[PDB]
Amino acid sequence: RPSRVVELTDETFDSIVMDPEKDVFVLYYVPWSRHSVAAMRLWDDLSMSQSQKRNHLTFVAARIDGEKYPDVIERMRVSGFPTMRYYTRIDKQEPFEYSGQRYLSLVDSFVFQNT
Repeated sequence: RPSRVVELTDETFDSIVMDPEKDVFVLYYVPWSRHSVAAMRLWDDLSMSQSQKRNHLTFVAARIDGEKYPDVIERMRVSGFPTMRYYTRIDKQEPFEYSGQRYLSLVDSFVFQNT
């Protein structure tokens, strides 16, 4: 699909997610799960939707493979997959957790409400 999602690693995670000029919505996934696959597609679509909205220069959709980077899953206190947390410009230490249904319109509305 079209995507502008950034694939993180343990080396690049803080530089992208904790950037104070960006509002960064992170998907933590494991690739062998169908639910995480679904969430990956949603994240591609979220990246494209946000690229056409007013916050396109500050919003970043990013993802990290928790099987490949269990260090990050431990450091960020993620306890299952998929997990979606929004690390806004000012709120890097108490990100907003998305627990709603996994459809683009609802995730776009959570972005707008929490930015």
